[PDB]
Amino acid sequence: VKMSPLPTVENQFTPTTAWSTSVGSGIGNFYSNLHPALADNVVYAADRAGLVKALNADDGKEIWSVSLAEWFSKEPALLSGGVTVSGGHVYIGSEKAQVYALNTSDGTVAWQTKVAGEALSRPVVSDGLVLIHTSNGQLQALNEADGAVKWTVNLDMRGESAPTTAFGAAVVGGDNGRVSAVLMEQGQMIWQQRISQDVDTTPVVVNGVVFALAYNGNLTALDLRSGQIMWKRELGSVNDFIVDGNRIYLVDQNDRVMALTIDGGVTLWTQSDLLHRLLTSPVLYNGNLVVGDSEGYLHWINVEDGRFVAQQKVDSSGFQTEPVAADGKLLIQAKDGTVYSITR
Repeated sequence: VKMSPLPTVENQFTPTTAWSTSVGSGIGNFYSNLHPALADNVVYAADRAGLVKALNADDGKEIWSVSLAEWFSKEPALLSGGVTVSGGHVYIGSEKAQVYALNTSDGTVAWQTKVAGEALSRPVVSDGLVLIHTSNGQLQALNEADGAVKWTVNLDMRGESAPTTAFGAAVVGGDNGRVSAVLMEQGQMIWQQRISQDVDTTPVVVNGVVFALAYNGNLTALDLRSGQIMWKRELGSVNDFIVDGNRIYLVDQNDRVMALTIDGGVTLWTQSDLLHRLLTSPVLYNGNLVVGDSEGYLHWINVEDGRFVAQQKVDSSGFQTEPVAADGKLLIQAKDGTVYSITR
């Protein structure tokens, strides 16, 4: 295996960097799911060692910052899952099995809770609860007001695995190959389905259908209500996907990018010119598919035919965690921690 060359692309437009701002030492060479959040024109971002910053979304200037690092005088917090913002709190999970809630106003700690295992996936907030899927197979619901554990479900037992929420239920994937639905009220189990016999096992729930990758990279669609399997695509080896309209866009383990029909394809097209370049998850921005690579380039892809429409060099430390498209903005954090706002 060898990395594909940088594609030659005739830019249809010239994307640029609007601003960039350092955030500590980022994630370095460690695997992480840590990425930025955006709410009310403020970007919230963190680094593994424990630094968290709030930045003005128009110019990237710091509003507040806080270090969460606490036999030695100081030790890294190992921030990992997040950042998630909701209702005046910033939520971040750590590999030390802590979940932090910070005030959006000033970065002060609202609460901190010891959870049942490493919190490597983004906190997901719904109905007054912060849902935490721990790396050792538990789903825990914390009160957003005080961080107390309201309920805990054993699922139960490398790639992100956040819960998904839908109409009063949480849906969780992850090892070992089962998808589960539980009721938010008290964590009552509704159903489980086996979809098995790196990978983002976070389910995506769209219009009553659960789309989920198995740890082996097979893509499956399940009925939200019953967990019945509607279709499975033994590609396999998908790493990340998104759903939009009647299409699924995905990046496979070899960094091929494809578009599938929402009925499980039909592969509409495959773009293989980024093979082995080590891509981020894809996002949609201004109608184009965007992915970053390990060399620090962003690649802009036409969703109709998979052709490149633009390419830009952003950060020599490279990309790994997900680009974020929200509120008309495109944000991405480099491995060395630098957060970028990108303009089309």
